[PDB]
Amino acid sequence: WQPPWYAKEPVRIGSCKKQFSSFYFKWTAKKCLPFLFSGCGGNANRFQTIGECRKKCLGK
Repeated sequence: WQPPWYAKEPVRIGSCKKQFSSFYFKWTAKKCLPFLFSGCGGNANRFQTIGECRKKCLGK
């Protein structure tokens, strides 16, 4: 299995100043991992639940 392109982008908290419990694929660990998204300025490697991160980045 190879993950799609967005699951390999670097985690980016972004430019705003709130918090939003999120998950990203740490593609060199092949795990979904929690992180706090700021609310804006992120990238495509972000998911609200861990399942969605597993569905898309692991093919689950």
